[PDB]
Amino acid sequence: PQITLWKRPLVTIKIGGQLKEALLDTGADDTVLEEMNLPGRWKPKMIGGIGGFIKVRQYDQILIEICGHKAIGTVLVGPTPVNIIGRNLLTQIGCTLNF
Amino acid sequence: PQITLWKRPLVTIKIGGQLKEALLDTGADDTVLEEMNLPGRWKPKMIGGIGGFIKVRQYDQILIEICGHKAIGTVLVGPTPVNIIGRNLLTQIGCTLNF
Ligand SMILES: CC[C@@H](C)[C@H](NC(=O)OC)C(=O)N[C@@H](Cc1ccccc1)[C@@H](O)C[C@H](Cc1ccccc1)NC(=O)O[C@H]1CO[C@H]2OCC[C@H]21
Repeated sequence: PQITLWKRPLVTIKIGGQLKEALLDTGADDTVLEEMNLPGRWKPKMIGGIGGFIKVRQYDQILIEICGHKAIGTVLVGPTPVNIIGRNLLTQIGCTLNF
Repeated sequence: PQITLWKRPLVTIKIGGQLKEALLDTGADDTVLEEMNLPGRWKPKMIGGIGGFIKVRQYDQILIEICGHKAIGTVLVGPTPVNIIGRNLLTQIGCTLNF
């Protein structure tokens, strides 16, 4: 679809069999989700933002469905204030900015 | 134009007579620019992101040109690592996400 930006671009995602709400964020290199129990192995990682850096759990090759589009890639899990879908997954679903 | 998301979506902007590079960010409510001396009154504000909050100066009704498209709104100035164009100005140039 085409999504305007009057409101936050929030969409439903499905991950690890669970539904969640997440922000499509062209300003994020990576996808970061709030604390949650994801299956599989994970590695500690740090990611930085406008306020500073946080500690996260990096999960690899995780399946996510974003408004009916499937993506398989890296998902970071940690104390983020909002679930954000970053460019690593936005590119897999064919997302572009247009104006 | 159409902007892909393989790399950070950086574009040239013109503000206060100066040219700058900035990130088109659908995950940002507000526009935040790196420290610069803009004339006029301002109000203090705190903005949050991953990692915490930073203190910024809020300027009102500032004109910005974004790839030839003009927009007028609130611009925050402070110690951000990157110049960020947020939804308050992206809506004015008719920007959409498409997939
Ligand atoms: C000016 C921004 C604030 C106004 C705005 N918050 C807001 O609107 O709250 C109401 C805001 O922070 N939004 C971010 C998403 C977000 C996070 C928390 C709460 C709401 C929304 C995102 O859109 C922009 C940042 C910009 C950036 C890029 C590079 C280095 C430092 C900072 N990207 C980012 O943090 O990305 C992370 C995750 O992936 C990694 O790539 C880049 C860095 C890594």
